Amino acid sequence: MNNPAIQRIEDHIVKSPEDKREYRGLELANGIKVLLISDPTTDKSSAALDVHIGSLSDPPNIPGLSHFCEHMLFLGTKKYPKENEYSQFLSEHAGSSNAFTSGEHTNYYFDVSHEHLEGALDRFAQFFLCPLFDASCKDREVNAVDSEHEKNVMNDAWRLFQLEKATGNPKHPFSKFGTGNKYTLETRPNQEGIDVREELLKFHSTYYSSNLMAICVLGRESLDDLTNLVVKLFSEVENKNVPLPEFPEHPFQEEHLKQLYKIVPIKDIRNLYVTFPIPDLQQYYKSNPGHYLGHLIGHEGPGSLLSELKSKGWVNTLVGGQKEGARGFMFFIINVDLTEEGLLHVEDIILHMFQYIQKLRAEGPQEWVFQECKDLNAVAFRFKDKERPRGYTSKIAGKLHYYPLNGVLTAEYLLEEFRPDLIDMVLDKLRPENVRVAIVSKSFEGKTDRTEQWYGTQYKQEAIPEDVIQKWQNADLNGKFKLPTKNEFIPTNFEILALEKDATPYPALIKDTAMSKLWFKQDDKFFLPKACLNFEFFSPFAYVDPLHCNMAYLYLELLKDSLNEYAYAAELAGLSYDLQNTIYGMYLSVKGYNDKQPILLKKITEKMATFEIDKKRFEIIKEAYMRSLNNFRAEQPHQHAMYYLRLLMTEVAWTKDELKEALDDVTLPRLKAFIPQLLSRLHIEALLHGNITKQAALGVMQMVEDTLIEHAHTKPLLPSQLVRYREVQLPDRGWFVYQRRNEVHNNCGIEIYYQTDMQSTSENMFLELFCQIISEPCFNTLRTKEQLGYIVFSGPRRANGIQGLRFIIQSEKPPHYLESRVEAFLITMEKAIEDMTEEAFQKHIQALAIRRLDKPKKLSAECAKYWGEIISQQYNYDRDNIEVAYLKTLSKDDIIKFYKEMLAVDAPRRHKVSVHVLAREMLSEAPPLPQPEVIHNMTEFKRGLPLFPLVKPH
Amino acid sequence: MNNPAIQRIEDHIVKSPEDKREYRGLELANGIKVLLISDPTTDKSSAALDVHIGSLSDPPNIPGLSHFCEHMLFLGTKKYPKENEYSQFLSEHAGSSNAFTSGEHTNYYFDVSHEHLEGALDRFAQFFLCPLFDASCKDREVNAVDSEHEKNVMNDAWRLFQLEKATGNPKHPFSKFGTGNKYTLETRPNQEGIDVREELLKFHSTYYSSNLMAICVLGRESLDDLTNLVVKLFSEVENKNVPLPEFPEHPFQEEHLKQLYKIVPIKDIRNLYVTFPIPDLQQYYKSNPGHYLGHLIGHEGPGSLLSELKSKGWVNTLVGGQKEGARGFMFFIINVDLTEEGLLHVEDIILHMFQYIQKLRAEGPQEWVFQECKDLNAVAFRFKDKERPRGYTSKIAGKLHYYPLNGVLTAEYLLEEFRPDLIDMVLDKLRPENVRVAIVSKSFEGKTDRTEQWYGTQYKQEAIPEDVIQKWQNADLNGKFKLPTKNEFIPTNFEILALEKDATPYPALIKDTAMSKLWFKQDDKFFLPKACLNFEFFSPFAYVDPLHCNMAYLYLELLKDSLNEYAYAAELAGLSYDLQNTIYGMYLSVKGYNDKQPILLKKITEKMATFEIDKKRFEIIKEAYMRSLNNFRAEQPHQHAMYYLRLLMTEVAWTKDELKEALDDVTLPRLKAFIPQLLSRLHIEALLHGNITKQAALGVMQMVEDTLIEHAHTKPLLPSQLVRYREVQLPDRGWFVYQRRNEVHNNCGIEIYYQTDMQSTSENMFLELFCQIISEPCFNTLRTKEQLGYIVFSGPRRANGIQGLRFIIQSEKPPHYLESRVEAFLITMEKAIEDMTEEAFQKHIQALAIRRLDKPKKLSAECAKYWGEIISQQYNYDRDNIEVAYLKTLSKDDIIKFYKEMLAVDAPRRHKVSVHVLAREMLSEAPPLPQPEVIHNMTEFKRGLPLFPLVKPH
Ligand SMILES: [Zn+2]
Ligand SMILES: [Zn+2]
Repeated sequence: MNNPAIQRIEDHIVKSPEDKREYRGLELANGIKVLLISDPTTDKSSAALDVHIGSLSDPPNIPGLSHFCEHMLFLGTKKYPKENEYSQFLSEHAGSSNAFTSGEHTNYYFDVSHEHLEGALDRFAQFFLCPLFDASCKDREVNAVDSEHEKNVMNDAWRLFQLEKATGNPKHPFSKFGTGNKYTLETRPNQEGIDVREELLKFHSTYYSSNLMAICVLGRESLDDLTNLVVKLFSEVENKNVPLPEFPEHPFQEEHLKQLYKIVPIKDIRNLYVTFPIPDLQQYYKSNPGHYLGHLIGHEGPGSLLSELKSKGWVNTLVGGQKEGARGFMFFIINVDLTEEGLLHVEDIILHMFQYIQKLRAEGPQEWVFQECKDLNAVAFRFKDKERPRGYTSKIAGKLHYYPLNGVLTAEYLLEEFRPDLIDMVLDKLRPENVRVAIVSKSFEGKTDRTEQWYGTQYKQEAIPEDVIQKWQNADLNGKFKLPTKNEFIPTNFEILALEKDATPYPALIKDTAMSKLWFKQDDKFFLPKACLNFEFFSPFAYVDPLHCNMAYLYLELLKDSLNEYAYAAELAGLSYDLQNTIYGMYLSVKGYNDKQPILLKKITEKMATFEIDKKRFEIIKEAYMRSLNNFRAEQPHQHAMYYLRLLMTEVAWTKDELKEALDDVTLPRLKAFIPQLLSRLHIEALLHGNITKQAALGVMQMVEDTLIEHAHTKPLLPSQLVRYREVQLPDRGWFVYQRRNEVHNNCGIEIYYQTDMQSTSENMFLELFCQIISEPCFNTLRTKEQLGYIVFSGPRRANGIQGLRFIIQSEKPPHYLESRVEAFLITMEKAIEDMTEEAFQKHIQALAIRRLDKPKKLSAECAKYWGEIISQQYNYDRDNIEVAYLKTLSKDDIIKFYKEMLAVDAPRRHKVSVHVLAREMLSEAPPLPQPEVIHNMTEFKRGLPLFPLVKPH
Repeated sequence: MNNPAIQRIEDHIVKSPEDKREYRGLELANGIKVLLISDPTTDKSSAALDVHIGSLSDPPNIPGLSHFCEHMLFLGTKKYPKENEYSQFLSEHAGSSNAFTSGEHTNYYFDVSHEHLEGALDRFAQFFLCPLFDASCKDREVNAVDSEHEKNVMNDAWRLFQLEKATGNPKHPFSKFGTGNKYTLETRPNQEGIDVREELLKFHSTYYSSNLMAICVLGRESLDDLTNLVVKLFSEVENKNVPLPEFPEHPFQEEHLKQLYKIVPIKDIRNLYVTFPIPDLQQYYKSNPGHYLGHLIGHEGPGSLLSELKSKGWVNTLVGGQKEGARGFMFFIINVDLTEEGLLHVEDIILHMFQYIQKLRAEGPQEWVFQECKDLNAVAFRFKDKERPRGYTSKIAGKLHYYPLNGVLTAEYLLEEFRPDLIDMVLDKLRPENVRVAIVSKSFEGKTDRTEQWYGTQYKQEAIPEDVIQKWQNADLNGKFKLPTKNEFIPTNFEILALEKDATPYPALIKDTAMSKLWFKQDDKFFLPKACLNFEFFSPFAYVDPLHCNMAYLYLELLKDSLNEYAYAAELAGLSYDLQNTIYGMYLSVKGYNDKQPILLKKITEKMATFEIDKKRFEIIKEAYMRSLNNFRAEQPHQHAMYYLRLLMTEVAWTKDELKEALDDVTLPRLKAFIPQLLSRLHIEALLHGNITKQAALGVMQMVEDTLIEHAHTKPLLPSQLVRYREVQLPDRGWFVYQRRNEVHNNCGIEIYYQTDMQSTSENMFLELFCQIISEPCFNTLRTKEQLGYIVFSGPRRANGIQGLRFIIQSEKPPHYLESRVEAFLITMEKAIEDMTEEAFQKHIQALAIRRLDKPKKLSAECAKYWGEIISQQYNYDRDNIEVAYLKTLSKDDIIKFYKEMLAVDAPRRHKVSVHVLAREMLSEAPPLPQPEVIHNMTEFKRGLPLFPLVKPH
């Protein structure tokens, strides 16, 4: 009795009783699986389509095809032949899109204003119906892909990824190179007279079949309205009845096992990777055997494998569990980072792993463990935070390929039967004879003889000697390991407290003392049993010089290192914390189920106040911290650019260079002395937000205060005697340039900042609307058309109460060239703005309005919004509505005069600074530009300029 | 064979062989005594005339007449009838004048450009020849005198001064009131039909006789040229042959002795004053009996009376010795300040004094002591710093009344015969039966029954009970007192080191390390055996908050308290030091004979590095420091004004209020911990200047460095990681006002500041030339004519590399009235500047030029000049010549446009701040003024304004 285009309708989708969204699953006649989500409150609608095809289906001779195909779909269809019709449509309607390609999936997703779902969905639909694959774009777009590959080339994590593939069965599609590059997608095909367009076409035509598609749509419309919409657009996707690709034979056969790999890293990291090929456990998902094992082997704290490796001083962290491979095969991994001692005892570390493993084989599957994970996952599912539409649809679209419509939401959370046999079955794979081992360290440099061809990774490959293997097999039973004890952080009280009669819409100051200032709001819209607790501890000793900065950091690092064990239970139990040093002191934040927060917070605080440093932990953390600093040189050029601009523009800021040099002066006794000093006088400013009453909030603050007082004899620090850092004020018509060399990458990174003014309602919206207007043309001009690089970013930069327009680019091309093109782009944006209809202009205002008014869907997000106002000392909780009202009054002329005053090459109030990070080895008309003054010493540079006021609060 | 106008010529004046000035003494026929000083290098010439008449010669019914007469002489003579002819002449020729009246002297003095000595001396001469005593001025000027008295009314030191007089013989002229006021000089005389003008005339005519005059003149001209000059102008002063006043009978007879006075102070001070009437010892000056006694009784450190009173915790400081009375009588005094314990043990303190005294009577005069003082004074005289002309002439003119022409310079330094009998004679006066005692404390408030009539001082007068007196008489011998041991700081090496081949004209950076930066110059022009050693120790812990500021202060106070004893010998031996906390850390400076500097510096440094705090000293210093803070409220309104403007204009600055509140949190353990922290990391910047070689300079720096390293394990602090404080940048056309109440005085104090710009050669000279131009009209308009108060000051204000025009006034009238008159004055200065000849304008430029180019005459002064450049981090050692060259290029138009740009009521770049300090109880056309924004919170005020850059160094 259905619409003839619908094979089946699932009207009972299992969801959480907490979830007010309405859900209907469909199975279209053409095979498409569909989850429709009706949310009448949502400000943004969203859709995602997942093609169950990916890079593993690339033709042998055109590796990267499935990825290039992804890129191309954005760039024109027969119905919508404009190359950025899609992206320009989304931009002008508060929307955004993205997509990715893995081995078996290509997932495309967008969100958009709820009033324009049909229009966006319609343009989106055409990708799977009538792409153009325009030869004009094909040549240009290949660059973005190549640039995207070059982005990753020097990234350790992408290097390892690809190298594990090149070390398997060469025959197996697992071995193929996914990303592609100019060579694979252009050069090699041309040498050999192969038309990659005929190929994109043939690919799209053989694999882009309705029977391998899954869709998820979230809108305001009724499930019924949505159903007709989806059928209307998608029911006519051709079903090619292509068989779902399958990979039964494991890419790692015997001649690939019992192998050792010595790898040269880009960063100076010490890492041990231990891998076991396992069968695909996807089918056994309602008992989840690999995670049961992942949970135990990767467990942290008391008795765990990690505690031990930590105590011996070999390893700092550990990750264990199941790793996805592809339909037919998976991996089970144990990865750890190595201390200097660790690197010399790899063979024993591996022995200790097998001992832990042995204990499990002897002990057997534990009913209670599985039952505890089960109980946790269930609470997690029921009280799961409301998701952002874009991430939610994209995720669901992916999940539809693996689970019944009615189980698509609960799958991967809700376990059912315990299956001891399945656990045992996997456990049997975990053996020396089945192991691959990879050591990553610069202590291998110069002494490898192999180059992976896509990344150029340097490595040695050798067989683990039998005497070793056998030692591992003969791994006995270490009485030092032992099973996790019961989780006592498991929440039990989920009662949502009645809203108090006094409850406020925004956080209210309910305590204003010398020692503590306390902002509190009781949750009035999400109603989950969660709280967010944030504390900023202010002390001048935290940032007085590079040495105290180094000392505050190491103090927290060591505190966290000391708490891990105990806190790991809480983390499993959905109760998490973060602790970090700031330029004002320390930042402590607790989030999760409110129930047992007092227990963790009390322990955290008592801990800081009574901290006794272990000498060995100290020396290890400090070594790591040292490497961490040096390691910054291996970071992306664009991240260097953003880093130095930050340091440049703030009154006081210690560089990684200053910190490294002052680090040697840090010693255990000096640090020991430092702690009490740091703790002796403090001011605290807090936001306690969620399922809590005023009464409870104050009780929490008091525990924290009184704890510090009794254990570190803390006394108040008057807020008025706390210095706050100002932003550097650039001169009218000034242009400064700061130049550094990136010693790792062959791309340069540039950040161009045009300082405007102190933040205020008017200035903010001039800036943000101008940004909104150029946001997508920036992408379309500098990346799509000019193809200057994969990383091309424009937008608002805010700090220390000041703001301005920033551009960020990572490019093969040099900084002075980027500059000109950016300036060439600005001229263009001006004219485009003059020649803009009042209608296109109103769209943009409406676009930015929806983006700003789009409310947080969860507590932690709303909490972070509030925390931003507190941290900045602006306390502007109604900022969104006030700022959007002003925004709607702006006209084209407002924006023109703004640009001419602050942004034009010849603007009287142009305040430009550029940060050029040079690659290791270093069209529309661009204007003539002044000669920049070049900064050689950041300190001198700041001394010779004025500083801004601090923003007034509300 | 002399000029007939000269009775005698002394051509052998005893001077120091070091002194290149030429000296001739004359005795004019008319009785005038004269010292002529030829100095061909001097940039400024100078004269002083001392009339051996003062307030003790005031007529009974017009007290203050001799003082009013002084004032009036400045205001017109028959030859030069213009009321400010004199002062305007000096101003326009780089000169200045002042005068004072004591009991027996009226001393008038001026300096002026060396090229205009005759013209100035000529106008000056007329004061003693043909004053006008103009009725128009007489009425106006009385105000200045009254205002001058009101300035002093609330000053404890002037209150006590006058009260000791009102407590003597009422018959004796000593009892008269010196300053005068509107009442004595106008009101009472009018009630009783007495013409004070007939009186000024009669006074001048009976007492202003050549036979009571002494003159001293210092010029470039030859002694012969000077002789003719002096005779020309002064030989015709009428000799009235008036007998020199004499006061043989002591103003304190028996019925005035054995008295006790309980006095109520304005400040909260605890002071004990012990006084003995002695005979006049003026005649015994070449053995100096009262100073021999003054030296011993006032001695500090080992064995001394003070050490003991200190150890018992009663007294913090002590002053003892002879005090001038007037021809015929003197006093011998012992004054101490009291701790809280001290105030309850006054009677025992006094007993301990008499015990020390007893020891002296038993021990008898000590030949070696007198001989040691003798040797010291002789070195002091020989190596005396070259004096500034104005202070030198004024002093000499006074000295001529007491000593042979040929002994006028050496007198009071060079002793001759030891006279044991004279010592004994004075010592006999020092007895309980001859003592007056005065306790000054707020613990007397409300319970006195006497009012001194001139100051209104509140006090009780009672007779020391005989049982007490007798106890003092029965004072035995305390074995705890003991005679000063030999002074080992007595210098012995006076060799002046040859100037090195490399010697530089300005200090040169001869060391530039992480830990120490060292500026050094070898003296190339004074050639005395002296050095100046200045160290600024930089540490952030010194000013991080009010508590650390309080802690750095108390640390130094206690260090100095602990060193006194040991260092007092060095001080006697012309080797002095200063130690004080600064906003950047600590400041240490040593000056004097270079010989034994290393000994003192070594001891000072070792001391800081190894300081062990005594608990009792701590509690006492801290009490004092507490009182010190509160006591600030009793300071002059104009000093409050200058104080709050300073705090207002600097980025960071703790108020006396913040410091008092944070003081309670200071404790011995907290302070003990603070010291090592403070000393652990340091940067040092030093100027070592004088009779020292490069080699020696570096050796001194190294001792200081290595001392700290070995005793407080100091490590370097990178100069680049040291934050420096910026000045607040006021907005264009802004006007802020900060208002406070002075709770003691009945005058208000105002400081008006017009911020101009960052310092630079051009800006500096615009400012200083404008100041030079208005300097004297300011005085003549606001004080002389408008009579707004005694304190009326205009000039340049410099700080944190910024500058501006400041006006300071203390007035009966309210702040808003002062403001208008000041603004009324500015309009006037503008027109006056437009209507100014190029000739009057060039004079002003030439005036300011001479003032700026006038070189230091001694080492410590040149050293302070250099230190200013270092402390400010401008290092502009040639500043004077460079700035004067620019100054000579300026024109009237330059100054006009400057005024219109920065200073006019409607100037676009007017940056005005005012500080109004309200009295306890609160014509040319003034412009309309804006409504000021009023500052209620200095902190908020600074946060909302930008900050200036720091000046670039050279
Ligand atoms: Zn891509
Ligand atoms: Zn006077």
